[PDB]
Amino acid sequence: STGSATTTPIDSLDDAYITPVQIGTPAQTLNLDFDTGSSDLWVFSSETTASEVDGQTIYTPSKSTTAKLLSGATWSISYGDGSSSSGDVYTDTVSVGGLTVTGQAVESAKKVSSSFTEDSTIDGLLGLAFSTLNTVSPTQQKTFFDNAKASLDSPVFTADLGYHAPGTYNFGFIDTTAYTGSITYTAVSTKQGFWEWTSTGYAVGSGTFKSTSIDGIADTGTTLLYLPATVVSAYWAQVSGAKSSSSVGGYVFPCSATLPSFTFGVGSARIVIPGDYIDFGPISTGSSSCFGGIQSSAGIGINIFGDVALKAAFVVFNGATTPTLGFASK
Repeated sequence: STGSATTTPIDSLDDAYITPVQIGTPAQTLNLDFDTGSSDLWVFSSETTASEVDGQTIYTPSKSTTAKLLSGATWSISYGDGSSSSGDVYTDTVSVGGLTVTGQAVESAKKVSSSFTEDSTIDGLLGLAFSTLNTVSPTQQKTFFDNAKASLDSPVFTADLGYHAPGTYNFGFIDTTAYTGSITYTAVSTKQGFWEWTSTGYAVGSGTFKSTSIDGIADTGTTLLYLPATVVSAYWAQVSGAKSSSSVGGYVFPCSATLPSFTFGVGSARIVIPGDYIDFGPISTGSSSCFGGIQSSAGIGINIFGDVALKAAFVVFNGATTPTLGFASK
């Protein structure tokens, strides 16, 4: 089997991407944030504290003939950005882009933190990291991909995120028309439960490539590119007036600037992030200070190849017995 679904930016900055997902019988379609940095499929629901729902579409398990309470199971997750959610668990039928999993754990939120409430466009998350990170207790649950894998034509999914435009998540096949040149594959460590890999270096604009190993994660659920302070300083030093602002919480730059590209290495291959992808616009409405899309990972504890990086590539998440990651230009 295969599936193919369009993913759409939630706003004009590509802050996140939503993908329609069918849950239950008859189908309830919710728009979920596909997150290769976590491993819980959780939704706003009829059980979510009413004051914490503001515009989201909810899953109502009592209206699904295929929903079953997973008795005794609870979940609770805290994300790197300080947001969180928790609740109980149902199993139900879940379909993405025509690919159907029966008995998928659907984690129903009883509570969500303010950042989730405030984002009316995101009805929940669909985790695509390794199932070892799943938070369901006392019986850990599998991700949608893990459940689907054996039925897939090939044990892969691909992320093809758009810049200020829709893109695609495919399951079970590699669309050879969706990228240019060849796909370069690179080793993955699953030791921390992430799609963790090592970039071979970087360049800033038309500058020379610096060969250096940068361990990090491929994370569709993080907006920006978070890299070591040395690398980030070298990038922003090429933008007149750019500076790190403790008050704003990262690097800002004059909105009048033209940003240089940023290149990262995948083996001997190179992925080029155009400068425009690194512009996240005014820090506040009407400001002439703009927020940068490359930020320091210092004190996150991990480097994160988030959407800024991933949307410059066609990315293969290869879930074979020994997982790997593939990157192609597009």
